[PDB]
Amino acid sequence: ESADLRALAKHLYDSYIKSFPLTKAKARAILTGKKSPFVIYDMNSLMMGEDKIKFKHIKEVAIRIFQGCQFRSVEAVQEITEYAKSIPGFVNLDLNDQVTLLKYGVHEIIYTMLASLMNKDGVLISEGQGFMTREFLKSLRKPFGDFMEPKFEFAVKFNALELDDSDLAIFIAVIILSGDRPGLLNVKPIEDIQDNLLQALELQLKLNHPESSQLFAKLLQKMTDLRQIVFEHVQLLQVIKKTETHPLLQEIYK
Amino acid sequence: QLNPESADLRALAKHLYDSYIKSFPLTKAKARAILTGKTTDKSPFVIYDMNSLMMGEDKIKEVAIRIFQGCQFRSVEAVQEITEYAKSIPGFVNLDLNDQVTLLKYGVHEIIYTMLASLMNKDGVLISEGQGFMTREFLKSLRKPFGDFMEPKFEFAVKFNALELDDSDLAIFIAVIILSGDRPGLLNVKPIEDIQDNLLQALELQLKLNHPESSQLFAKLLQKMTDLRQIVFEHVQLLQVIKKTETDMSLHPLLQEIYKDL
Ligand SMILES: Cc1c(C)n(Cc2ccc(-c3ccccc3C(=O)O)cc2)c2ccc(C(=O)N[C@H](C)c3ccc([N+](=O)[O-])cc3)cc12
Ligand SMILES: Cc1c(C)n(Cc2ccc(-c3ccccc3C(=O)O)cc2)c2ccc(C(=O)N[C@H](C)c3ccc([N+](=O)[O-])cc3)cc12
Repeated sequence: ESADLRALAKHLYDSYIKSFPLTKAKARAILTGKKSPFVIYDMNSLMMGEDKIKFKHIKEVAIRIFQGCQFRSVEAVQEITEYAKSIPGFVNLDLNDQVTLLKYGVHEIIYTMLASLMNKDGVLISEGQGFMTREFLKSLRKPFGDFMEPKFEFAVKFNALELDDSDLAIFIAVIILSGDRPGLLNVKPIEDIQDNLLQALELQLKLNHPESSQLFAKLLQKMTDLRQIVFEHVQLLQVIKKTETHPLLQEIYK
Repeated sequence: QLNPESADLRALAKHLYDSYIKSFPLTKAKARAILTGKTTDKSPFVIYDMNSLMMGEDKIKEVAIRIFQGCQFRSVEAVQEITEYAKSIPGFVNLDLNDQVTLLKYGVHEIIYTMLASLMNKDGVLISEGQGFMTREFLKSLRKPFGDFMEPKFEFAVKFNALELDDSDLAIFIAVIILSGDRPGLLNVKPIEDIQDNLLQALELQLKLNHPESSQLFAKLLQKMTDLRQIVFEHVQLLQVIKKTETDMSLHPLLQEIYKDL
């Protein structure tokens, strides 16, 4: 059984590597020092990064940034979908259930992985070629300035766990196979798979972090912070439905 | 398997179970004995309508307002019980006082809904220390916004009760809930976290011994936290509606104090 647990952990790791270009190890290497990324700390550096970078979706700053985040989210959704398909048992599930699990899981996964790109002072952007400051994002006009902040608070807590990519792969898989998403038709094989994934995660944390007491529990506890962050994000998405500022574009985004 | 550290963990579990029994008059064992017709305990009077509500007000020790007040009183008593219990958790009273206060303030609701599940089935809830049973439909028939108070608690309780926890499991789980290091405004997170870590080891051991053929119960239980916090938030929003719709109704200052800054 342990054999299958480690084989699973490895499979998931390889698949995570193939699906997500910018890994946590890479991101960390960039954030600490190892070809320094362009830094966006204010208006002028933003404009410079627009001209010198590849972020023009051919007019107010906060709205442009928000839309960028949108575009990148749609890409992430495709990457996560591809990863989900590699989870043993996943494609064998009822197709409606696959859709439901992805639809409810992508936000939680996006914030999880976003933590890998973040420190307390900012977030790697543009494939890791840039770094936008926390203070700059906070300085954005309301309510756009309040979007990223809760996520920095989450990431600071989450990053304290010092998980690596091989831990994260399994964790993300556990997140996808959540039996309590609304509207599931057949919960049983979902919870069966998830229980296998949770055993794999347990073994992984125990081997990879022998000195981290109850890391498994703390990680599981982080799911509360994730769901909360997702709820809050939704809550201020509703507020943006004020702000009177591409119908095909309006179609591409959920 | 038997060894020194795990012996310590079992000792902690026994301690907590013992304090739990001492602190909470109405256990899940007694609740279940009452709900399932066990001869250890007497049968409850059932309130399912206004008529039986009026018969019950006699046979038992505006309508929605009166029910809500009884619920208030009971909640106060529960805060007292949980506080008493919290003091027995090793290390809790040694923490910074303000942090003890914060921990209680945020833990009390999550615990109340957790234990409330013990008194529930899909059809209703035990009341008046188990002498009564108020049906789910009757509570749902109450005038808005009072008719929507209890439904979420029921849904949560059917889910949570699916875990089949007994009192000895709950004692540790409740201890784990109290000692959450992510409560807002904590001065000293670390010692809280060390205690919770010990409590989590204890919970893990307890579930694996008490539910051997129950795969990943520890994980499922920990995941119930999401359900708890959602319930608490919905309830708080509903109370916000209440305060504005019924300015003639008095909320208890202890409860108001728990609600301030949430
Ligand atoms: C995947 C992802 C990355 C890499 N960043 C950092 C980022 C990404 C792009 C830029 C950027 C800005 C300007 C110019 C270029 C770039 C650039 O990096 O390319 C900066 C930081 C994110 C920030 C927020 C979210 C988020 O909250 N998503 C949820 C699901 C959501 C989001 C939105 C909605 N919604 O509105 O409906 C729902 C759910 C997601 C991401
Ligand atoms: C501790 C507790 C118990 C045992 N029950 C079941 C119950 C308790 C008492 C009765 C009862 C009803 C009528 C007559 C006698 C009894 C009886 O059992 O004694 C029935 C079931 C509860 C139900 C709801 C809440 C709750 O959400 N409280 C918050 C703080 C709140 C609660 C209320 C309000 N509010 O509306 O003012 C705000 C916030 C708390 C409890």
